[PDB]
Amino acid sequence: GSRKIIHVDMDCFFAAVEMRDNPALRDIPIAIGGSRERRGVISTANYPARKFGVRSAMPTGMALKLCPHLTLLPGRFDAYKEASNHIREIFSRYTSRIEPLSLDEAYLDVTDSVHCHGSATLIAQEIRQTIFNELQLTASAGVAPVKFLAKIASDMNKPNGQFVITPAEVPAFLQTLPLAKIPGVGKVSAAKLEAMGLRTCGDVQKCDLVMLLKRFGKFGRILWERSQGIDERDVNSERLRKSVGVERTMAEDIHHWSECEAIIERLYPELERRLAKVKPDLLIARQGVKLKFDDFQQTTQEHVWPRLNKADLIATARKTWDERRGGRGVRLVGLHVTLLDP
DNA sequence: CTAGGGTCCTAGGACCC
DNA sequence: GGGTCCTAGGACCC
Ligand SMILES: Cc1cn([C@H]2C[C@H](O)[C@@H](COP(=O)(O)OP(=O)(O)OP(=O)(O)O)O2)c(=O)[nH]c1=O
Ligand SMILES: [Mg+2]
Ligand SMILES: [Mg+2]
Repeated sequence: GSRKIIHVDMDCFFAAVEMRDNPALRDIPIAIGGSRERRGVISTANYPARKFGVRSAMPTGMALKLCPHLTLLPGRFDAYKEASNHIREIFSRYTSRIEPLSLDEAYLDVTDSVHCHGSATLIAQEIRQTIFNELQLTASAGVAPVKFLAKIASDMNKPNGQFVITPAEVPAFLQTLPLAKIPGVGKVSAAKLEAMGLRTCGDVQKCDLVMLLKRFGKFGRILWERSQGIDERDVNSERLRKSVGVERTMAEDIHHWSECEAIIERLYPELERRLAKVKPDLLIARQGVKLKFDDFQQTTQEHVWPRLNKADLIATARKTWDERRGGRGVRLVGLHVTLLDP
């Protein structure tokens, strides 16, 4: 009863799209991200920029200190969505069992596939080659019996490569696998695990599930399972979007309600346009606002509401401004909607 | 020097039975 | 004295 799971993941996605569409950028360091003057961060960088240490989520000021010649690009999201739709269509030539996780990646369950004599290795290779042939972008892939191992494997031979983990190989692979490599084990969890002597899956294997449950709750069961190669999560294919948000960080902090209200007036039309694409009648479950202060604390306040309404979002932002700000400057204003459940 | 797009989990009181 | 809704926060993912 062993499944075959592929994880396909585009290489340096946004940057690879920009280098294809403008070959002038192929061999200089580039990154998509907000300017230093906009208090931006890097969305991603090409390999010439990564060589200097430039990474996703890095503050753009730090990126530019590491790489003074970095070319900063704003981003063309319709171009990325176009490439995304294309690779998902390519995935569909092989199976309907597709769970996209983001624009540039997806799980595929090819257990019941007849392509390539049932070879998940050869299916992954064909998909990667077809994506290069049709989009002139490269992808990496991982092949494993369960989701999380397939996703880890897709990183091990990138760019433009793949890695296969068989059941026979799972114990040796897990023994030294750092817990931080597990999707969902982030910096905070890894530091808590490290402070109790747990670094790798091999370490967690020597642990009592009951202690893990007590110390981490439901997350402790996940850690226990994953550390043994256990991951029964099915490839879904029917997941739907549950929210839409629109937020902006200002170049300077704001200190006056008039400035906040002015920012909302620009955010609202964008929220309405994006909601309408998926809910033409604007009917929703909740709406709300987000403020982020200069001490980086953030607050949200949202409430049951039947239909997108600008004045109520202003009114709510006014309350939040008056009630939870405590005289701090504000660096971000955001609007938010929770979608009806079907 | 710290984005913008999201998902998921936790947790207290409200409301219900 | 349990189940679910409402709400806020926060880790985490891309
Ligand atoms: C991680 C990350 C990605 N993104 C965007 C830009 C990425 O190109 C796109 C897909 O993310 P990833 O697949 O995580 O990264 P990548 O494609 O740029 O590089 P890699 O070859 O290592 O896979 O999502 C962000 O905007 N912010 C982020 O923090
Ligand atoms: Mg990628
Ligand atoms: Mg990806």
